[PDB]
Amino acid sequence: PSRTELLARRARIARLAVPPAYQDVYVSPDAENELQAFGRDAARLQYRYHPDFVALKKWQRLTRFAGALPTLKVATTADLRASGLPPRKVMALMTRLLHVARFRVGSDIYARQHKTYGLSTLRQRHVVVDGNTVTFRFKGKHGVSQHKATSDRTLAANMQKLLDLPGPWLFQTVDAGGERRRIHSTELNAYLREVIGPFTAKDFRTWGGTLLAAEYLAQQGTESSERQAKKVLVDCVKFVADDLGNTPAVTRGSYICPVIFDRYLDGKVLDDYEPRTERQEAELEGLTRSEGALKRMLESERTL
DNA sequence: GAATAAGGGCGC
DNA sequence: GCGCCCTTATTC
Ligand SMILES: [Mg+2]
Repeated sequence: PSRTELLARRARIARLAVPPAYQDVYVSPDAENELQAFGRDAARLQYRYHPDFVALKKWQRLTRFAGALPTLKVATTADLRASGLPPRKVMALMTRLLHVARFRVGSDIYARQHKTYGLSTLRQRHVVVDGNTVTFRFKGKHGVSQHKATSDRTLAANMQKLLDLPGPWLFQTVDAGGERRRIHSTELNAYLREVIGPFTAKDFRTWGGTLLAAEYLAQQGTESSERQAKKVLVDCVKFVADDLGNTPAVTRGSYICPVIFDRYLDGKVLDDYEPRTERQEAELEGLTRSEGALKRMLESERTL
């Protein structure tokens, strides 16, 4: 199903000032929800958001983002089930790539001037498929050599279909007359507004950077001395920095939630935050095993 | 909206 | 790798 289908009628509500001409307006029955209202204009979906999501700590924003990911999965799966390569299916594939591989979206005007690439400006020459392994190799932002890879069956099968279309561009849609065009950043960003707004494409990189860091630390394992632990944190930041195509300083400062490092320094990793009851597991549906554990780790900061 | 057809993701 | 069952398109 779609997101608005799932979320599904017209003092707080008054302060939102939802335009009266909007049709089939829905409103949150709750002061906390990041999406406070949604409806349709004469033509398209319009939204009003919680102001704290348009000042929160990283751990707060990410816990809430993890709450939106199961809905994202339902919406993107629905779009992926379509036949051929219609716009929403190609955008769902691109959204999966943002999620699982932590791409920047990019833009045409930026790419044209800088001769560097992001997801929406990738060329066919930037990717290869070997069975279920999709590998990307491209010049990313600031000229950094970027490498990314995925293992998902659906991505691999559909990447092959995209590569069957005439080049040079990778992300194109075909209308089932056969008319062909690119998916540009503006169109993808509108799709994201629908399926995750008020969260944005950047939230995939902060969530994904934090997740990769947490996985790395769990896999490396805890250290007996805090000094030795801090060395592991240095290695972790540099690994995630390479994945994200950023400096270690920017990665530590803006991408990895420090809560993950706090827990590591106290000898706790993702393994320690696995669900302990059947409902605790069920509430993590639509998250990967490691994503679920990350959500629970971030939730421990609220608990204290 | 319902009945119909058939492509195709993802649980198994 | 199979195949249930969710998807869009078509017709009423
Ligand atoms: Mg098949």
